[PDB]
Amino acid sequence: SDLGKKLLEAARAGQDDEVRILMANGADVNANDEYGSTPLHLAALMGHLEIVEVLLKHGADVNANDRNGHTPLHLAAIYGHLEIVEVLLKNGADVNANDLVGKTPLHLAADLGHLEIVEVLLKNGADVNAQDKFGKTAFDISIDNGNEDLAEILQKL
Ligand SMILES: [Ca+2]
Ligand SMILES: [Cl-]
Repeated sequence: SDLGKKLLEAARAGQDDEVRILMANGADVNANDEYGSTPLHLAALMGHLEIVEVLLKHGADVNANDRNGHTPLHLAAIYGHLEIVEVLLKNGADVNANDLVGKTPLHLAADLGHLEIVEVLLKNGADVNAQDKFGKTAFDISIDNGNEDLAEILQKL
């Protein structure tokens, strides 16, 4: 029986009770699939807050990269999952972690246009002037997208 594969599936699917049994049987909370996703990645992707919390207190790696370079915080940003963002920041996430195109969670939340997450990231240490691999800051992204409310927030001194 491959406990890690079952744990990945249970974390994605919101199966809290099965997550607990699998950990009780020794499942590796840092198991990964062929794309480098861990249970924390998938639980974050699906907005399963309680599973994220359980994985974190079991010691799951908070800043592990999947095959795109994304940490769980990148995924919480990209899709705009506010409560996930907040709990990862309280539990050791690297707010300025870069993916394979040089983007931080701030770049991803800015491209999404999620104002509240952008400000949570900034006020929890995001580098407002971080540049991705093609030289863009979050402000440049907001300009490119025409999101003037976001551009205002990003340029606030
Ligand atoms: Ca602060
Ligand atoms: Cl249980």
